[PDB]
Amino acid sequence: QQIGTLTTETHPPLTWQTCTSGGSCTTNNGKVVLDANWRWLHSTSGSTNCYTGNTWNTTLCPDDTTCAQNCALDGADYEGTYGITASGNSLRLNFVTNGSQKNVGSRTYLMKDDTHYQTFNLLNQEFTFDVDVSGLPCGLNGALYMVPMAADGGVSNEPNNKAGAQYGVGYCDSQCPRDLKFIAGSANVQGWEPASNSGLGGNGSCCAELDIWEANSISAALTPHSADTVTQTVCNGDDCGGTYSNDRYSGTTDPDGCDFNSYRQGDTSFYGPGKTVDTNSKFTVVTQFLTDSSGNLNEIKRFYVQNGVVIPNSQSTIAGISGNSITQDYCTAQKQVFGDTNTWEDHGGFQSMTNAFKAGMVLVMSLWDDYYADMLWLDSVAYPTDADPSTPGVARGTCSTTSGVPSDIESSAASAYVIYSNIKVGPINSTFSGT
Ligand SMILES: OC[C@H]1O[C@@H](O[C@H]2[C@H](O)[C@@H](O)[C@H](O)O[C@@H]2CO)[C@H](O)[C@@H](O)[C@@H]1O
Ligand SMILES: *[C@@H]1O[C@H](CO)[C@@H](O)[C@H](O)[C@H]1NC(C)=O
Ligand SMILES: *[C@@H]1O[C@H](CO)[C@@H](O)[C@H](O)[C@H]1NC(C)=O
Ligand SMILES: *[C@H]1O[C@H](CO)[C@@H](O)[C@H](O)[C@@H]1O
Ligand SMILES: [Mg+2]
Ligand SMILES: [Mg+2]
Repeated sequence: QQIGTLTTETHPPLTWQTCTSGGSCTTNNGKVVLDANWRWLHSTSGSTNCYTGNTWNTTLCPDDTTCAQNCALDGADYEGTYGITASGNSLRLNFVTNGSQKNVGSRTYLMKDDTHYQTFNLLNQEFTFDVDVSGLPCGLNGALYMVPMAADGGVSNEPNNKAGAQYGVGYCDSQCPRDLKFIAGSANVQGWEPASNSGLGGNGSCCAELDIWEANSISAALTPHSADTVTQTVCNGDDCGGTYSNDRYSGTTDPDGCDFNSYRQGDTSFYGPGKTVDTNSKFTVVTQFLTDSSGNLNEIKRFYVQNGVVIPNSQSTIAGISGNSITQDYCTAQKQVFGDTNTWEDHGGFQSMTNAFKAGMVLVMSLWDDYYADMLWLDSVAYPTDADPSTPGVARGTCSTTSGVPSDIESSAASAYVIYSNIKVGPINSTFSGT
């Protein structure tokens, strides 16, 4: 994609902290950038749309390459159009914004400078942030996560990609998404078809994915996802696997991940409104990436801090699945007991995530509803909706099986929002303390 020049692109500021072993921290003045899919895409010679609604202009975009040559991503009105406001240490994303057009959700990335994403290798480190999820009902997901996107947005070896990180180009994840308009410096117009549960193009954008945080006020999940190749690869149609494929597990990535949702793991009193981690108020989320003696990831721990109290992650209470952290033993046990295919292990598990960190992870902060499964996998009394909650792994939250339909919640929860704040990174136990 080209650089549009009709609207200035100014990245809102967001500062975050790097901490020493002793708990002393210094500030980094970063910025955030909106993902390219949300932007205006128009001709390089004027305001004619290359895409709008869910269809492409086939004169400007007769194939993937010509489309990339002809089409420019332009600047974003962060607050006015997308309901994104970044001030000091805080980033707020609103669910619905009624500007000239209705906008739903957003996906943003943390930048190092105006043309490069910040990258993170968190091995032997922890990532910590504060979050307000009190305004997120059933069906919404305030996600904070990491994917090994190219730091420059792909520009270095993609001749038709001038827009790059500056315009939020380069996304990939463990679902191998085919709804992306641009992938690896080409458009995705070839094979494009409108789809109600997303449109979808001929190709998808695959990579490993570390879902540090996927949550609303009801349920939360922590989920690493492996991949054969940890950085971006391009897949072809149904061979992609993932959410938009006829065989979900036929691709090169792990679309399910090794998840820890306290409720799914049998503790229904731990996370939620009025619960131990009380989602009616702000709290701190600490995620630690522990290694073996060879420097390979072998454990992900989680702590919360609320009201100055340090709260360890809840124990899994499911018979056959013990502990309160993500480890080799936990993942093997959980997939066996829940009867879920262990694509996590198949695509390299902890070694894959180790290599993803070594490649360098970009921080993603998003707010979304789920046109595929209504977020039921996160927060439903049963997923799939016809399964027995008596079966371990079926229940994930307290939301009804009819909850989270986009057309419903985009009206009924239009005021929903999430706030991420006070991001801190450093050695183990450097970013938090309390009773
Ligand atoms: O694609 C939707 C959603 O799937 C999540 O994996 C689910 C999986 O769909 C289900 O079959 C299994 O029983 O539970 C897992 C964990 O909830 C995946 O973790 C998400 O990233 C993804 O958005
Ligand atoms: C598609 O783009 C061409 C070339 O700019 C333009 O002439 C035409 O009006 C566009 N089509 C639509 C439906 O906007
Ligand atoms: C970090 O703090 C946790 C919680 O108190 C503790 O279990 C762990 O031993 C500590 N690790 C280090 C390296 O201090
Ligand atoms: C479009 O169709 C899909 C099924 O193909 C539905 O899930 C969605 O609600 C919409 O009607
Ligand atoms: Mg293509
Ligand atoms: Mg509440």
